[PDB]
Amino acid sequence: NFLVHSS
Amino acid sequence: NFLVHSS
Repeated sequence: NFLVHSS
Repeated sequence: NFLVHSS
């Protein structure tokens, strides 16, 4: 499993 | 901002 968030 | 989670 992989999660990325960028803002 | 930056967030990563791998499992």
